[PDB]
Amino acid sequence: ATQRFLIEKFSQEQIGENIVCRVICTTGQIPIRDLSADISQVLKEKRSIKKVWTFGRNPACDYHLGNISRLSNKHFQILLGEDGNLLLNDISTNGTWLNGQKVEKNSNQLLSQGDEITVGVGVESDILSLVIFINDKFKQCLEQNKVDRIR
Repeated sequence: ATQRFLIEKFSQEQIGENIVCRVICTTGQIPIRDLSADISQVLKEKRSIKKVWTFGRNPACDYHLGNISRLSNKHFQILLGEDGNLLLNDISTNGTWLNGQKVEKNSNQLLSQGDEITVGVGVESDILSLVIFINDKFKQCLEQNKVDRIR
């Protein structure tokens, strides 16, 4: 098996190519997505932030939620730039929640392992939650920060 085997890998894509963080909806509303950033860009970018994701009801947003009034076009945004760490920025009209605790809007917070962000607060049954999964593999590359394209 040569050609057929190649097809098998087609469906099963190895995750962890350049993934920064992963977003998983535990409330069962939005499909799981994976946030990623290129190493070269991270090493080259000597600024505070490098790549940031925007989440919300906006089809432009790096993350497409769905159709919840409690959520804004761009409910929340995630930025990556720290020394291997990640930053979560809330950008909702009503606010972004962390494990039941509401954080300061447009504020940067240190990412957490398997953390979770709650949004659409106002109604007990109208709140949506999201889980953040950090890629340990990515941290390894950033922690070492080695170059292999210098000439």
